[PDB]
Amino acid sequence: SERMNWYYHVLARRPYLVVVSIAVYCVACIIVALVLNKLPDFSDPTLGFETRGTKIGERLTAWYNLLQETDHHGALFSNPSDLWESSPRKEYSHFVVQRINATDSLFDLNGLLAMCQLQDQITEVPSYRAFCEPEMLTTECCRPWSLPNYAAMLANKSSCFDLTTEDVTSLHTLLLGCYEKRLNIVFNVLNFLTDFSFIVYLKYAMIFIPVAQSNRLLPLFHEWEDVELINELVEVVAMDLGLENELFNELLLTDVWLVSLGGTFVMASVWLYTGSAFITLMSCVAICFSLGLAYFFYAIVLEFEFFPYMNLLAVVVIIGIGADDVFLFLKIWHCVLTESLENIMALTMRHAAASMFVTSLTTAGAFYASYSSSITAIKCFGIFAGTVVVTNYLLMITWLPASVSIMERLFKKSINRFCQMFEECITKSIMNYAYLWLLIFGALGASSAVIVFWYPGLQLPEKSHFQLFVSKHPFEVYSSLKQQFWFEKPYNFKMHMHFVWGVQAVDDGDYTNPNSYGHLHYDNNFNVSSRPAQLWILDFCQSVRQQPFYKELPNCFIENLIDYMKRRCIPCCDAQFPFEPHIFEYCLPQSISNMYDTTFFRPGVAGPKFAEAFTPLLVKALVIEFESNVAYSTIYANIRQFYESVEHWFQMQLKTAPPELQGGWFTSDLKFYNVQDTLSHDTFVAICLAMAASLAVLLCFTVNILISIYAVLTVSLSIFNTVAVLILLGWQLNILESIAVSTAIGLAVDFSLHYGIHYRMSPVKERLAATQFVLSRIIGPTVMAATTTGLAGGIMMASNILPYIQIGVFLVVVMIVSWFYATFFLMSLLRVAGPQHGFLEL
Ligand SMILES: CC(C)CCC[C@@H](C)[C@H]1CC[C@H]2[C@@H]3CC=C4C[C@@H](OC(=O)CCC(=O)O)CC[C@]4(C)[C@H]3CC[C@]12C
Ligand SMILES: CC(C)CCC[C@@H](C)[C@H]1CC[C@H]2[C@@H]3CC=C4C[C@@H](OC(=O)CCC(=O)O)CC[C@]4(C)[C@H]3CC[C@]12C
Ligand SMILES: CC(C)CCC[C@@H](C)[C@H]1CC[C@H]2[C@@H]3CC=C4C[C@@H](OC(=O)CCC(=O)O)CC[C@]4(C)[C@H]3CC[C@]12C
Ligand SMILES: CC(C)CCC[C@@H](C)[C@H]1CC[C@H]2[C@@H]3CC=C4C[C@@H](OC(=O)CCC(=O)O)CC[C@]4(C)[C@H]3CC[C@]12C
Ligand SMILES: CC(C)CCC[C@@H](C)[C@H]1CC[C@H]2[C@@H]3CC=C4C[C@@H](OC(=O)CCC(=O)O)CC[C@]4(C)[C@H]3CC[C@]12C
Ligand SMILES: CC(C)CCC[C@@H](C)[C@H]1CC[C@H]2[C@@H]3CC=C4C[C@@H](OC(=O)CCC(=O)O)CC[C@]4(C)[C@H]3CC[C@]12C
Ligand SMILES: CC(C)CCC[C@@H](C)[C@H]1CC[C@H]2[C@@H]3CC=C4C[C@@H](OC(=O)CCC(=O)O)CC[C@]4(C)[C@H]3CC[C@]12C
Ligand SMILES: CC(C)CCC[C@@H](C)[C@H]1CC[C@H]2[C@@H]3CC=C4C[C@@H](OC(=O)CCC(=O)O)CC[C@]4(C)[C@H]3CC[C@]12C
Ligand SMILES: CC(C)CCC[C@@H](C)[C@H]1CC[C@H]2[C@@H]3CC=C4C[C@@H](OC(=O)CCC(=O)O)CC[C@]4(C)[C@H]3CC[C@]12C
Ligand SMILES: *[C@@H]1O[C@H](CO)[C@@H](O[C@@H]2O[C@H](CO)[C@@H](O)[C@H](O)[C@H]2NC(C)=O)[C@H](O)[C@H]1NC(C)=O
Ligand SMILES: *[C@@H]1O[C@H](CO)[C@@H](O)[C@H](O)[C@H]1NC(C)=O
Repeated sequence: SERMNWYYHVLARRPYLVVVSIAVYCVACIIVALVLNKLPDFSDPTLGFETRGTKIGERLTAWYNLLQETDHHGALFSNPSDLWESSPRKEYSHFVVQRINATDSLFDLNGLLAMCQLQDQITEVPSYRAFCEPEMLTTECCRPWSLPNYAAMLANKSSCFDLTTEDVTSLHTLLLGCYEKRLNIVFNVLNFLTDFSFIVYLKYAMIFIPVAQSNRLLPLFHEWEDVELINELVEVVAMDLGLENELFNELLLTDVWLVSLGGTFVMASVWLYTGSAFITLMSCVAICFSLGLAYFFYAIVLEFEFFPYMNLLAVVVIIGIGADDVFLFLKIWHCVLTESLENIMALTMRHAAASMFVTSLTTAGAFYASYSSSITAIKCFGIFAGTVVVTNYLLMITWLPASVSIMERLFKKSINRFCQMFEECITKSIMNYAYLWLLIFGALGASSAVIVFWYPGLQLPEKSHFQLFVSKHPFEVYSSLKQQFWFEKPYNFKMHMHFVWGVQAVDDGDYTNPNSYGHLHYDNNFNVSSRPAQLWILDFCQSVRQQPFYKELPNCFIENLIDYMKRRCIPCCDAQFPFEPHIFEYCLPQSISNMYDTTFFRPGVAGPKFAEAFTPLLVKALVIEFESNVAYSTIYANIRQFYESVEHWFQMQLKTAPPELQGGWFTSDLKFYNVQDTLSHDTFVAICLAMAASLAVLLCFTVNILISIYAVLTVSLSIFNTVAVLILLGWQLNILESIAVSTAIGLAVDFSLHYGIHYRMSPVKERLAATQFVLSRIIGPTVMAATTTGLAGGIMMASNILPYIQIGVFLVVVMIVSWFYATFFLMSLLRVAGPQHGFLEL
């Protein structure tokens, strides 16, 4: 312990040196990272929710690169000839309206005058005059066509002068007369405006303005948010615009300013606890420098080219965690002052470094275990947050004690009395009433296990939408109110299976960014023209005709080629189905040419693919399409059954094939299903890794076995109760939720670690004295840490984005649950049956 004495002497005797050096280095790294790496573009929020590296992901990447290589460039070419030498539509912007006093049908006069007022309110907005999409060049901003407008249109007069009880009732008699006289397009248009349940009492109406859906009309959206259109009787409840991602970005960038408020509150907490402004200032600086160093190591050093939006969530975490190691430090420091600076620094560092290290290690280990996932955004988030935590810990060790020593170089009643009363009440409660808390929190643990595991588990998302905004946001309300209207159904597109042979199922790209798919490799053992290959391809088609999932051209080209052979002469003419391979390769491109030269020209993925090696071409690949009876569903079990069945049958069929064609693989629109499977598997893996990290850290630092078991129990019950609370709040499995379930461990184990470490650290080995010592020393820092984290999240609750709200719920829930379990369940366990006299000590 001689070298560490020198480090403590440096921190105590020359702190300005460490401060200046850290500041210079971190500011330089920030300068480099922000100047050299161009800034993150969140133009598309659903970027990196794909599972690169898996079987399905490999196949999908290969299939994508194939289409990327079909026609625009590359030796491949589908056709060898290319190788040789007014009424509305959905794209307009539309508002969905409902009536909210009487709450009767919208249709009658009062609703129509309300919609007149709505239209006059919308069109009075200034920017609308620029976006109006004027037509006819008559110096007119064209009017929005809706219910009252059409009611006036059937009449000769204009709108808002309806005289409805004779006029609107005539419009009613018109609609009841006809169903699907067709004056201009009134019936068809108006039956597309209103909902299914119009035949009387349309639950919802819709207003169409002459404005295309674009990314440009965001100030229009904000101007409409100013005047909320709720005037007396009607409510604009779902305004669809092609504006989800732009508003998502803008709201992220505003809600980080809102994160600044939680940062301010955490700084206020540090000021109240410590009693100086210098330490809170330098802790803010430490949080910022940790973020900067992490962004530098992420972008510049590690060359991670993709920065998700989820990485910003790490900021919301670290403002909670970064100040925590402050509260633990100065406490011990003040204790050492009660019982020059070099010795004090040595003692408080020997007492605090274990706990600080342990907390940051558990959090960073969970975050880095998130890198085990196949999804890319999870990998990026894991690496970023782990780097942020590790930077925060190094910043703690170096920059915090120097700031402490500088504070002492620089150098309340109600606060002390309140903290004393709080400590006294908590201590007396735990010591007197222990079995009560043990029973209560064990019951809650069992209930939460039943909730999280058996019946209402973390069910997968089945109507995904990759939701972004709050449920009571118009862009998200509209997605629920789509199906009620007519022009939202295309009936359903059946799924179409592809079988590909020429190319390998490999992803030779960087799995971290979604814009490096790599280069496809062609299988060189691939020979279609062989006679056994012809026989097997024919039997394959005719076998697909047998199987149940089949549903009924370019696909199964071999049939069209046999037809091209069947035609009598007057080379390719007057042949049979089994014929010579050079005749095959010479006549097949001619068959495709004559089939495309037909005026049908069915453009599809199906067919063979040729390359230059008339000149003799060679087939590098083919894809065989078949329409399947299964419809495109979002749920997991249907596509699981479909994919498993078809893959099993195909892999059984391939064994019949020669070794030439034994390189084929299956594909469909299996992106979301692949995500769904990998998400559960990777969540389990990340939970296992983080749990192992926490268990190891426990066994090393709180060397006793019983304390480790009690801590594992407390953490497991805390995570159970948290996940259960989230489920009852309406949480389903998703990327953020898998992340949060993996990181709840490393967030929650901190409190248990503090208590177990200080319990081992007690001089008196009796459980009673050890518990008193533990509580008296460490009750305050845990409280202020949990408070800072929960407060940082609970301000994010006041946001319109779902990620930030979800983090608010998660941080608040985890911190409160973990504190109440570790403080009452674990300490009661130690008070009643804790280890004394070194029982079960390593
Ligand atoms: C930049 C990041 C990696 C954080 C680490 C900070 C280092 C740059 C600090 C930590 C220990 C510091 C050293 C601790 C003490 C000394 C002894 C000192 O020697 C003297 O005796 C001059 C003063 C005198 O004699 O009064 C020269 C600087 C040096 C090596 C300091 C140089 C800078 C060091 C390596
Ligand atoms: C330590 C924690 C609190 C993270 C805070 C990081 C800040 C340095 C970032 C967060 C949001 C950023 C702002 C988000 C967007 C803009 C608009 C930008 O001007 C533009 O018109 C182009 C960008 C756009 O319009 O999206 C000028 C800087 C500014 C205010 C950025 C300034 C720096 C801010 C405050
Ligand atoms: C001050 C210390 C704690 C450093 C903290 C890092 C932040 C200053 C960085 C991290 C990610 C950066 C963002 C990643 C990039 C964007 C998008 C950009 O908006 C645009 O759409 C313009 C670019 C384009 O459209 O081409 C506005 C800045 C912003 C939010 C950057 C603002 C500053 C952020 C929050
Ligand atoms: C430094 C502190 C925070 C402790 C944590 C160390 C991490 C850097 C370790 C812990 C678990 C390690 C992971 C455990 C296993 C895997 C899977 C591996 O991918 C594979 O698919 C091949 C191995 C397999 O069969 O799983 C990639 C590395 C990775 C994530 C390891 C990367 C580094 C991790 C995140
Ligand atoms: C939220 C649920 C899961 C339990 C945790 C909430 C605590 C703030 C409560 C629970 C029981 C409360 C205790 C129940 C009764 C008393 C006796 C009381 O004794 C007195 O000296 C004055 C009043 C009296 O008891 O006569 C001191 C506070 C205390 C231990 C209370 C302190 C705060 C406790 C630990
Ligand atoms: C072991 C089991 C019984 C877990 C017990 C934990 C309780 C403290 C949780 C379980 C369900 C939670 C409730 C679930 C949902 C809500 C609604 C919430 O108000 C809202 O309007 C927002 C809800 C949303 O939008 O999802 C107020 C809190 C409350 C009652 C929560 C309060 C705390 C409750 C009772
Ligand atoms: C202490 C030992 C004896 C274990 C006791 C376990 C009970 C506390 C479990 C068993 C059946 C459970 C219930 C089974 C299922 C439901 C439905 C559930 O309703 C919902 O719709 C919430 C889901 C959502 O909104 O996402 C509310 C919880 C509840 C009654 C569970 C509450 C807790 C119960 C009573
Ligand atoms: C004891 C420690 C762990 C702190 C946790 C206390 C919670 C009960 C507090 C913390 C912040 C509070 C939140 C801060 C502000 C808001 C916004 C409020 O709704 C608004 O949108 C009004 C503000 C706006 O204009 O956006 C709903 C309650 C809520 C989430 C509060 C609910 C309760 C929260 C989560
Ligand atoms: C170990 C035992 C004592 C568990 C107790 C934990 C509570 C402090 C947690 C459980 C559920 C939490 C609540 C879950 C969510 C809500 C709703 C939130 O307001 C919202 O509108 C969010 C809903 C949305 O925007 O979608 C205000 C905070 C609150 C009551 C949270 C406050 C703190 C609660 C009551
Ligand atoms: C696929 O395999 C067949 C036989 O295994 C190859 O056919 C022969 O080689 C040349 C090709 O022009 C010709 O002599 C005959 O067509 C075949 N040889 C015989 C019958 O002895 C065929 O070339 C292979 N495909 C490719 C693209 O090379
Ligand atoms: C105007 O009124 C006449 C007489 O009822 C009717 O035939 C005509 O269709 C009306 N005009 C419009 C645009 O509906």
